[PDB]
Amino acid sequence: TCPFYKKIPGTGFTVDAFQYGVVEGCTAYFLTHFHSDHYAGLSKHFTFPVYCSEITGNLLKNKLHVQEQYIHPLPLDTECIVNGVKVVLLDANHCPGAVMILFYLPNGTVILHTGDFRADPSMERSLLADQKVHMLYLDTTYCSPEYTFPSQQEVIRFAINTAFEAVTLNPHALVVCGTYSIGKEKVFLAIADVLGSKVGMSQEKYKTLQCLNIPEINSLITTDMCSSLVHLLPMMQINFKGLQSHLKKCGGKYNQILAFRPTGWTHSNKFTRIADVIPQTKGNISIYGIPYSEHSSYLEMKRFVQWLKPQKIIPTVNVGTWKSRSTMEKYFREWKLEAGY
Ligand code: NI
Repeated sequence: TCPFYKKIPGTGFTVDAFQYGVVEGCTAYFLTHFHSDHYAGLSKHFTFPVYCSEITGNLLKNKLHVQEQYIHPLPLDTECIVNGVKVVLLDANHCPGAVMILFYLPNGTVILHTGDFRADPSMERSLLADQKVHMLYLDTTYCSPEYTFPSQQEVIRFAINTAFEAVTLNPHALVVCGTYSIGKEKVFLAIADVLGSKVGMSQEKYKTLQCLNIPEINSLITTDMCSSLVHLLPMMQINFKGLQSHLKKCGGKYNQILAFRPTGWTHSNKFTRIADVIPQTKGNISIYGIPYSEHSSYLEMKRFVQWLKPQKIIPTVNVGTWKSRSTMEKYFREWKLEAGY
């Protein structure tokens, strides 16, 4: 049964609610982004209207085989009427195709659902600037002050410089990047660009990348692994055993691997600066954990909410424990007392 924090009051609408069967009273199912915890339940047998971005709709059609007649893609930054209710989709600064949804209720209430997002000051000059928001359904993944991490730009600077140094010292090194979902494509695209290489990957991953409207993508990726010195592999294979095995496969074209695991936050963030990050090494294999996040840090979250000044906050992440919920409620009250709303 569908939890309350997935229902939009005063509408027939749900958000990211595909794993509960037919939801009573739902006339339109919104999908914020193509991550498995959010799409869980969709397939070619789904026959209700799905509302989403163009990119998300490309992935629904090609990867999950949802029939075309039930996919309703909306343009971003554009007032649209869905089942008699004005909505707007906004870029969430998460993975490709990810949106926040603004709902203008018939009674005058305005609701923002962030989906998953990485708050940014650029959001303070979207269509959010133009009116008041009563209720915020908030991605609270990293809602605690211990969650610090660098900008995406500093992380990519570290990765490009690390990869370029290693391959210039040893032209026979291979770079490997881990993946298990869409998102974080800048990691492997930026490294391949500095090296003058395409990114090599499986046919299934190539298929997924081809749904993403990334400009000049045919120039950047390939299924011909052997022509490429940046390879993508499943995240599970980014360990010394998995990488040793991969190095066998290239037929002694390569004699060293440098591998990247973009994680979110890890507690090496509470002690180490990005500048100071070092790999784990075994023989001719090194593995770097790099803190590339597509969710808000605590400080970014706090700045967004203190700017928006919502009347009520409904968390959408970490809601399963009383300790989590109490911690998050305490920070919401601090923010409101400090800013004066
Ligand atoms: Ni996500």
